[PDB]
Amino acid sequence: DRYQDCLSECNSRCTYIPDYAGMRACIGLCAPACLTSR
Repeated sequence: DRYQDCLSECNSRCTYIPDYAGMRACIGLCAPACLTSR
C-alpha cells in the first residue's frame, strides 16, 4: 500500500540522520504528514 511504500522509503531516506532526536522526529512526523498529504 502507498502507506507501507511511503513509510519504507521515508524511513530509509531519513535514516541517514546522525541525530537520534532529529531522526526519530523526522520519521515520526514524515509518516503522519505523508498519510495526511496522500
